Amino acid sequence: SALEKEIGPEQFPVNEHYFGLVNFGNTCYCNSVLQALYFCRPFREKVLAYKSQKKESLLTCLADLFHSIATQKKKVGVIPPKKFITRLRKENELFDNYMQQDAHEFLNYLLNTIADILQEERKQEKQNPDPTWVHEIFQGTLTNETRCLTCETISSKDEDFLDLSVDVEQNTSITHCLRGFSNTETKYYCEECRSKQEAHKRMKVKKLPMILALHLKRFKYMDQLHRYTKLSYRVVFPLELRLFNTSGDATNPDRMYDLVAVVVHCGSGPNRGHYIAIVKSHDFWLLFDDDIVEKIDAQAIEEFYGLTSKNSESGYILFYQSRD
Ligand SMILES: [Zn+2]
Repeated sequence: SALEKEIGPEQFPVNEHYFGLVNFGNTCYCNSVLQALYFCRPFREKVLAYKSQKKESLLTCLADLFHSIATQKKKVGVIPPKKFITRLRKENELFDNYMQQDAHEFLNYLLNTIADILQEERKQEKQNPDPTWVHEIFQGTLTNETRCLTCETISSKDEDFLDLSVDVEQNTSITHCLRGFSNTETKYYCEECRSKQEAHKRMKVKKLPMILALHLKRFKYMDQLHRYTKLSYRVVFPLELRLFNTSGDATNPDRMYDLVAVVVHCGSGPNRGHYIAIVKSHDFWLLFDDDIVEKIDAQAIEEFYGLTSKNSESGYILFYQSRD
């Protein structure tokens, strides 16, 4: 195939398989996220290892699927994920139609589901609570403080996440968006003032995950049109990204990341559109457009930042892997 041809027989990785997924009609929201996840190596490994070990679930289908790919005879090709998509439609009825879906709802549904499938599973080893391997890879923790402006009382409470969603604005960077995330907001009752009071709410990242799934919120409800729009803003993201936690732990203030996958959305609105995935594999990058698989140049990633200027090709979910 021309894919192998373009990587080169020298650069083509040992035991790697590059296989496209068939669109069954608006199922690219699923394909693209599936490819993205397949190229998160910690995740690919845990699910491959799951296949080895049991009652039919979303996870068995994923594991069958990832297994099917990583087992393929040929080096390049195309697989129809029929069983996974059926299982997904049977299991979650908000996807059981031929309308386009939100790739981020899928990702988030998939991780949540695979999470507590494995919870209910180790609740069946203990007693034939203990963080799952989904959590190990993707879980982070944020604290949302609130200060009563009257008495200055801060109330913290943590919450865990498997993905993080940030708001976008025109001509900015991921960095600018994460900073905006920790930014103060202002309807409260504090146990101290014992009245209702006015306050300042903040959100801080307490624990950084080993893989940061970063959802850019490009589908906002525009109060004008009385409809959802796709925001095609130029939002730049780096190939590498140093982030900080608010843990105060002086030995772990930090986490360094490399970009491994981008889910990009192509189009001009959340109903008319197409999803693709940009993934890193060893020294090169691949674009998966459903069945079409092809080598992309890393400089060409910047095509997916979006426009300063209707239809566009924008990064929508970024997957950053730690070097940890
Ligand atoms: Zn107060």
